[PDB]
This record gives sequence, C-alpha cells and structure tokens, in this order.
Amino acid sequence: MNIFEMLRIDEGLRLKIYKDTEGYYTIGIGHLLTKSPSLNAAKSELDKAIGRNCNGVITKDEAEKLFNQDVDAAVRGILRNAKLKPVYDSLDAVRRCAAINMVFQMGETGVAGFTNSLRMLQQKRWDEAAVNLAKSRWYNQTPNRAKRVITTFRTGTWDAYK
Ligand SMILES: Cc1ccc(I)cc1
Ligand SMILES: [Cl-]
Repeated sequence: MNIFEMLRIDEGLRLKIYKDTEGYYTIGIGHLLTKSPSLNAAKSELDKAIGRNCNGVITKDEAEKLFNQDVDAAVRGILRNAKLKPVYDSLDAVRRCAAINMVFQMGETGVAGFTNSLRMLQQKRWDEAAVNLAKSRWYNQTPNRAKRVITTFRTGTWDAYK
C-alpha cells in the first residue's frame, strides 16, 4: 500500500463530472473543479486543467495525471506549512499517508481546526489523537472514510484498507 492506492480506494474513479459528498463538481480521482453551482463554470475549469475541450469527460490517463498533480500539491502544502511540517516529519511512513489523505480531502484550511489533534499526534499519543479526531464535522459527515484514516493514525498499519 502507498498514498496513491489509499486515495484511489477512498475517492474512486469517475471519468465524467460528478458531485462530491458536499455537492461540489468533481472529476477523476476526487479532483475538485469548483465550488460554484454552475456546471458551465465546472466545464471551463476542466478544460483549463486538461488543456483541451473535454465537454465534461476525460480519459483514464488524464485522470491519473491530475491525481499525481493533486497528491504532489497536498505534500507540498504540508511541507510549506509551519504548523503541519513538524508534525509530518515526526510521523512514520504509514501515518504520513493518513496525513496526506486528510489534506487531500480538506485542504490546509480544512485541517486548521485540528490543532489539538496535531499536538497529540506529534507526542505519539495515538489513542487520544484518535478520539480527538473523531470529535469533528469530518467524522460525522464522512464516517467510513474518517474511520479508515483514524484507524491508520491509531495503529500505523494498513489494516483498515486491507
Ligand atoms: C489533521 C492533520 C493534518 C495534518 C497533519 I501533518 C496531521 C494531522
Ligand atoms: Cl464515508
């Protein structure tokens, strides 16, 4: 298992524009296009991202390239953030994947509310961090996804994905 296989399981693959769990236009392996309600705005964002007139549909190769770009961007966001980088650097490789997963889903701003969880993770208080992470809108809105990610933080294993 690696970060790409983990996120592919959590996000799935769709080659036509779809709506995510919050109702936002998305394509590929969880690539957010826009938070605007306008399908035309989403199609414009798609064409700009891919570099051709897609009319709302992409190829599997295109989805996989967007996905590589999005994972790279999540990692770079962690490394440039003075609050996230020291926590990330303290984690083992499996728990680092759980961190990337959360940033991929919620972005740097979405993780800003997890300040107490970050401190517990840096101190390697895994059970306490797991409870704190579950006290969140994230866990209440996408509980199965959150349970897999939290279990990965708690155990440092891939058991929730196997
Ligand atoms: C919630 C969370 C976000 C970033 C890191 I690094 C660890 C935990
Ligand atoms: Cl879920």
